[PDB]
Amino acid sequence: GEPFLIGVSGGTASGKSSVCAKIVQLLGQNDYRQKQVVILSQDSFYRVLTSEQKAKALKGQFNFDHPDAFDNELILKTLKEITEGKTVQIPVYDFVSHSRKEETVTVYPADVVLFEGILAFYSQEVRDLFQMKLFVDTDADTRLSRRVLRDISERGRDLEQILSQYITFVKPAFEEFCLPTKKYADVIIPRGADNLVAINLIVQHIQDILNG
Amino acid sequence: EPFLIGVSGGTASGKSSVCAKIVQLLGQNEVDYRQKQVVILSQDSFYRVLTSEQKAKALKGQFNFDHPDAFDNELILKTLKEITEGKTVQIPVYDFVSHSRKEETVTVYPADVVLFEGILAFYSQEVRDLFQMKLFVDTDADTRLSRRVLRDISERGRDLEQILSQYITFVKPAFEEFCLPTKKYADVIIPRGADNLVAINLIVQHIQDILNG
Amino acid sequence: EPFLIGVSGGTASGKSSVCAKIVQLLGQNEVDYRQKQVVILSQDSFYRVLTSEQKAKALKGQFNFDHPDAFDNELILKTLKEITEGKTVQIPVYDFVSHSRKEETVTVYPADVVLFEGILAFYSQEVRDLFQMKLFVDTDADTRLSRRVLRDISERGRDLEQILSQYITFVKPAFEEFCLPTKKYADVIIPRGADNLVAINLIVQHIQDILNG
Amino acid sequence: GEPFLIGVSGGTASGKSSVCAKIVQLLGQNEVDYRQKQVVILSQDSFYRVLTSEQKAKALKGQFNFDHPDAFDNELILKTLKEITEGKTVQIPVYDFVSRKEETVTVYPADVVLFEGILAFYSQEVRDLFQMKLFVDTDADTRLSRRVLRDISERGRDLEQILSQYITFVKPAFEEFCLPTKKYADVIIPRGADNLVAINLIVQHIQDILNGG
Ligand SMILES: [N-]=[N+]=N[C@@H]1[C@H](O)[C@@H](CO)O[C@H]1n1ccc(N)nc1=O
Repeated sequence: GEPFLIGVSGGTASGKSSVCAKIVQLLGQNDYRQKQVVILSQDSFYRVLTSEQKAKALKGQFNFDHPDAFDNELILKTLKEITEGKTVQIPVYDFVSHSRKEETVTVYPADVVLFEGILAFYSQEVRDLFQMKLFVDTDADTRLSRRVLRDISERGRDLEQILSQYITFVKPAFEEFCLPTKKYADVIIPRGADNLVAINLIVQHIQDILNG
Repeated sequence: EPFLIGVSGGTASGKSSVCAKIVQLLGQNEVDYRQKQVVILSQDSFYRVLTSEQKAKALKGQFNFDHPDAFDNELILKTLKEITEGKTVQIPVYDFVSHSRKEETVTVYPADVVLFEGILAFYSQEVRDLFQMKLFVDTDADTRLSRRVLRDISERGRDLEQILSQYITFVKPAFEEFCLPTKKYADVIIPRGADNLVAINLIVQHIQDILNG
Repeated sequence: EPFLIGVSGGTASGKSSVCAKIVQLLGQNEVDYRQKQVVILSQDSFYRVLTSEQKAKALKGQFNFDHPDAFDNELILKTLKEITEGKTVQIPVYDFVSHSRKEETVTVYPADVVLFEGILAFYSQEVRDLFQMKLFVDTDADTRLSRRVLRDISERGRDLEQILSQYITFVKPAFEEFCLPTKKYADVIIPRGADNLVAINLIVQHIQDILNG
Repeated sequence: GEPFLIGVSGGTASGKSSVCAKIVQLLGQNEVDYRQKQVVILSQDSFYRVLTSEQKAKALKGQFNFDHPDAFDNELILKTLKEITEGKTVQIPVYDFVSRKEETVTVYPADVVLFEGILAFYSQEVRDLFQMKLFVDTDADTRLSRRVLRDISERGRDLEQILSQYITFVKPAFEEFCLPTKKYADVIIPRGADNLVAINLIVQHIQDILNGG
């Protein structure tokens, strides 16, 4: 009688977040005290940056897609206590100060927990905690065209800096760390959130876990 | 009414082992033949009857049994079309050595779930669009070939020299020219085949709800 | 006989930039312009002529200019195989925007080495055999797209949403279906494009050895 | 005056050794006496490690990955190649035993040196020593068939172990260590020894370096 962990990985702009968000919307799970399906984001677990790390982040020279940018120790400790059925405190990152807010999110033992992140399967110890591993596979240049429109129309970034960072940081980090972990996935979901047959296949299964 | 599921992938990817394990876990080897709710169809059954010009190239060894032309696309369509209507259809039996369909024919009663597996299940738009769920088994090209080699010595009596020369000349190009460009039509992708237990129970549990719905 | 070198690669992979560099390190830009030893023929010059019902599809942005059907294979084959025979040829001149086969032509005197660069330079079997050496520029799919986006915005005054929708709808499928499967036929693959000075000097120096005897 | 270092990498049975073997034969370099060769070939396999007793224990149990970067004397490769650029006569080991070597092989300062190995571009220090880097990119299932034949003919081991070792050790090492180093190549050579257009391209370049520019 433990929480069912489902790990979700894939490249940036592949549709991870929309896939998981569509699942819980489809179940209807959005009371936080009594919710049975919950979503954890790797983005919650960014390390606290030093003043040298803060300063390069302003000049765009920090690599937020590198595994060194994330608190693997915290992620493992948080996800182990979740499989042990405890309540855990999820950090709330303040990107302005590039540190953690003292205030923190409280998540209770849910029957199924979704953990989505680009490097979710990177660490083996974290990787063995997942009962089910899902990989959102969409084409490298399809993902790029999505990320470019997101960063301009939603975040208002400069086009050249977008593409320069993608080639310097995002692309290598995905090819060196993320994509090597595709083989660890039990089930591969192509094309992301538009793939409704795959989403409904996952949706029903979570209810069967919720039903019994 | 019946739920059709298309399974595809290259040879030795494990599609046949996937389906066999799926119906096995559903207890379908205990349900009687006329009462089976889950049935497995193979594209290998629908090989065309080869012409005497086709058989000439086959006996020589210049025929490609992984090419789209070697399969009876129209009969597959008609049969699968008639399956969806709840009609009982009759499945031909193919004699490989004679490249013709035997006078014997197999009966399949309408099951609630139908699994059709084959290297070219998704090649034709018309057959492709009859699958409510399309599964692809995505095993590495060198891993599959390793299984094929061990397979084609226990299954048949042939040289190592024979298997690889045939695979390089016939099986490899037909996979890449025809099978692989159809992976884009897959709804779900099952990496390693019957080895992937998580994926199988997920389809097994999905089929249970369909049966129990 | 003229030494024909066919250069292929996806869009924005750096084919033209490599071809322009090769002749620029050889010394043709500072030379008597008529009858250069080496000449670059771009496949874009040989676009097909039909544009009334196609112009109906083409004008709004509903046309695929990346499809092989849009390229005069027979003219390609005619001009190239005539160039091999040592003849002088006339090359069409085109407006990329207006679908214009201008009345004028560019007269190309026969050269010792001829570079033919195009996305589908290796597509048709007949034109492919005319090439002594076949080069392919293997720039990654997202790297090419980032180069492509920056070029169209700056050099063509075009906006992102149309550029990206044109690339996803048209450029991407045609490359994967037609251009990418012809990497099989390349003799030498050049990884990154026009910065790869080691591969450029290797081929620049090889041509010099053909020019020098 | 400093020797020209050419790095050749690529998977097992990609054709590395043959490409280097063919290129020196076409230059007639094995005709000359050992004391006055102008191009020489160095194999990464000659520089395997003398490994610790803890590493001996994993090796004796049949569970050591000889395709892993740790199994090669990175420091010996780096110093030997560096002393060759210093025009010094050097000494190379003979065959990782079946974890030591006895005699040595004298290698006098050659004008061009070909270093071939699955991980020749892996270490940045040794990778930065090559004035030209070539990658021989043969497909995975194609490279397997070549190797499973090569392993049977030259070694004689039974089939079930050759395939089991490739899937367990060779395949993962290639994709983790060799494959990521392809992006460092200056030129990619598609099929190996049979690619005589590319071979003759490289044979010609070395002939120019050997005399004049
Ligand atoms: N809300 N933040 N989302 C972000 C992305 O989702 C994460 C990438 O994985 O990190 C954050 N970044 C912030 C600022 C920046 N210049 N680059 C980043 O990447």
